[PDB]
Amino acid sequence: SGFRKMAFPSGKVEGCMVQVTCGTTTLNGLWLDDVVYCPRHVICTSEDMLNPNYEDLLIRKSNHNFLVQAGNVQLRVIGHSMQNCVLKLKVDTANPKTPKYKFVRIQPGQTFSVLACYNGSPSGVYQCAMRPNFTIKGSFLNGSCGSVGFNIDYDCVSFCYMHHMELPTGVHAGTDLEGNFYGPFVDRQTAQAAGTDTTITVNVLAWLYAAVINGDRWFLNRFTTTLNDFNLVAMKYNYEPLTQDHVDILGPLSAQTGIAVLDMCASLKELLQNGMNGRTILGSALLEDEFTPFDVVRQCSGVTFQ
Amino acid sequence: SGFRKMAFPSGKVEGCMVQVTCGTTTLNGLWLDDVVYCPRHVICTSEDMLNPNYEDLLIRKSNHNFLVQAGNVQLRVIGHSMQNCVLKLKVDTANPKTPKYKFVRIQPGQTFSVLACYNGSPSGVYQCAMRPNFTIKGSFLNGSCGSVGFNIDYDCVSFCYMHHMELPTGVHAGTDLEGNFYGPFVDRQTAQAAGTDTTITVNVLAWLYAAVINGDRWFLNRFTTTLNDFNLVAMKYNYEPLTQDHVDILGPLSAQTGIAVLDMCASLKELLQNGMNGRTILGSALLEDEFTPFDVVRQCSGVTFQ
Ligand SMILES: *[C@@H](CC(=O)OC)C(=O)N(c1ccccc1)c1cncc(Cl)c1
Ligand SMILES: *[C@@H](CC(=O)OC)C(=O)N(c1ccccc1)c1cncc(Cl)c1
Repeated sequence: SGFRKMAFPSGKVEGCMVQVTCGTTTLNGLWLDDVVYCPRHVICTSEDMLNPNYEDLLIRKSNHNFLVQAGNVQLRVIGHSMQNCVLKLKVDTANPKTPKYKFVRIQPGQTFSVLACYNGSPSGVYQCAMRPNFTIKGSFLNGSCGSVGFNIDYDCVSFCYMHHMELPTGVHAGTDLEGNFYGPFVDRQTAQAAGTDTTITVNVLAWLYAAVINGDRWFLNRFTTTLNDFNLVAMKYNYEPLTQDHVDILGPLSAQTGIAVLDMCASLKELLQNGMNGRTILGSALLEDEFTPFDVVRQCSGVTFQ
Repeated sequence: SGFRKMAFPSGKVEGCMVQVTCGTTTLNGLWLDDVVYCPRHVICTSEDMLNPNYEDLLIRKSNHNFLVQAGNVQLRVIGHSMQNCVLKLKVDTANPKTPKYKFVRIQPGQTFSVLACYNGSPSGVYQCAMRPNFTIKGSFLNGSCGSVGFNIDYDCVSFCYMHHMELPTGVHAGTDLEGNFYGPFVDRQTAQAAGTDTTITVNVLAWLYAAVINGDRWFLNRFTTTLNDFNLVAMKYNYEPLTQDHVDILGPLSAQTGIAVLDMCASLKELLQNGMNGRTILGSALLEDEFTPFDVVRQCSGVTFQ
């Protein structure tokens, strides 16, 4: 038993992290087969990141302007190209540690692991959710650009995020691995800001089920509610709507605990209207929304990856 | 910016996890050079784990009773011995992925990463603290026995924990890698229970400094307090005493934020006596005590590992 914010083992991704240097700019790259992927703003200087023309900036570069370090070993760049907001540096060596991988774009509400990296060297690993407003509440310092987020399915790494920037509220914005930003952000220095967020309702319900699985039951009650009547309450507390597909996705957790989904909604309703009155749920005094139904089943049932 | 419960990259440890089978019992082992380390209760059956004589049980085994699987490759056991509560299985192959490592025993209050494992296959990674009562609040299911906890210092893995059992309150107990239990627990089925816990005061102060570094300042005040007067308050809320060495360890964080340690203690005092009155600190509605001063400096400053 127990319940923790648990990331995927990071080793398959550690073997892909490299350091990319263009001029005085150093950040992280992702080395898969003979390609290194990195934020295109590596080609920008201080005054460039103001209002840059990336096509103009890139035509002025040569392969030799890109130094790629795989540990203490230098990779010769033999081609370069721009794909949306990412650079693709073709190198002469395929990475012998390339795992089986995919590039997948995730949905707000889904979770992933982040291997935070500096100078191509992994620093730490932690679990993140894509917020409804397409930001992530990460932990990133200067030089973390190019760190990636991912999920693992058996032996296959699904890369979903590459870190680009921090927004003024301290939250983080980035792209998928095709270079397409999550949300309405750009790789220039503007006054861009996050924009309003909501709480991921289906995830809170999953975490309440995780709590019941782990023996926290004080918040349960005999009442039920309808989906419409619950969604009226969710609106008022800035929770996003619950759909029938959410109810269906919560089916297995419902059947394992014997608590109907709509009964759990009644419990959530009471918690929103009354607070928790000095008690905790799974060691939190807040309603936690960064565990998906899958995360709960994975952790409370025990699936590994190889 | 941002602040997350962040584990060490796990790859150096992933390469050491193996599966150990004795009879019908399967658990995880740690393969370093030509030795596999695992809980000695692998040699016990259902009726054995009641009141076992491990020396009697082990003399009845042969090398061939131990099947060790390193992935889809079987390791031939060529010797076995007991060291306290762990088994040492000598195998004919040294692990080519052996990192530079040490066996270190940690103190209550210190943190480490856990690579949760099942059938020798890593499942997830997360950060844990050693509680003052020598338990850990982990996330472990049946079959996680033998999963290890560790820290990484540059390129060196300091192994500090091997998981053995879950206690009746859902918390976890285990040994260091010499087989010596943390706390007053035994690898038999008794009515053993955790015993009373306290909050790690110096860690809460470190996390308050992390919050200030990250722009949460609402809990700051102009008052100060003395070390004696603070420790009177800590006693009353089940916090453990703060010492002058704790104050010294908090020195760098004090100087970076310009908030005297004893001023932060005044803030903590106010938070204990008043609660947080609907506000949060670093996304928590509770005072968080599982970040050390080192964890805060590492994350808010950016040290990597290679
Ligand atoms: C990367 C900055 C870079 O490539 O130069 C070393 C970086 O990590 N940045 C960043 C992005 C945009 C503009 C300046 C700096 C970053 C990312 N996350 C958080 C923070 Cl504080 C900075
Ligand atoms: C390991 C049990 C084992 O070796 O048999 C497969 C295990 O993970 N155990 C455990 C320990 C002691 C007695 C029974 C089972 C365990 C550890 N942590 C949590 C839980 Cl729920 C069980």
